[PDB]
Amino acid sequence: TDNNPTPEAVADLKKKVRKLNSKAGQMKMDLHDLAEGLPTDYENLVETAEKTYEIFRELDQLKKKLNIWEE
Amino acid sequence: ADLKKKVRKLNSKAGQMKMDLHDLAEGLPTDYENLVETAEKTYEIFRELDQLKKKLNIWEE
Ligand code: NI
Repeated sequence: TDNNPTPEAVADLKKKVRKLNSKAGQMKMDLHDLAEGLPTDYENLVETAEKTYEIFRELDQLKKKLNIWEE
Repeated sequence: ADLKKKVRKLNSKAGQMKMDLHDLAEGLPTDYENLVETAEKTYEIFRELDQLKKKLNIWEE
C-alpha cells in the first residue's frame, strides 16, 4: 500500500537527510566558533545552542526514520 | 503480514519514547514528577514491540 515505504520514498528521504546534514554541519561550526571566541558574544549562547539543537534533533529523527523505513 | 506496518509503527513510537525519557532524565530535576508515567508508557511500548517482533519473526521464518 501507499502508506508503506518504497525504494522511491527511501531515495527521497536520503536526499533530504543529506541536505540537512550540510545545514547541521553549518550550525555545528558556528556554535564551535562562538564557544572558541568566548567571552565575546556570550549573550548569544542560548539562542545559538537552541538553533543548533533543533536542526540536529530534526536530523536525528529523519535518520532514525530512514533506518526504520529501509527495514 | 501486515504485522510489518504494525511493527514499523511501534518501532517509531518506541524510538520517540526513548528520546522522551532520555531527555526527561537529562533535564532533571525539571519535571521529576513525570518520570514514572513516562517510564510506564515507554515500558509498555517496548514490551509490545518486543512481542510483535517475535510474532513477525515466527511468521516470516
Ligand atoms: Ni544522553
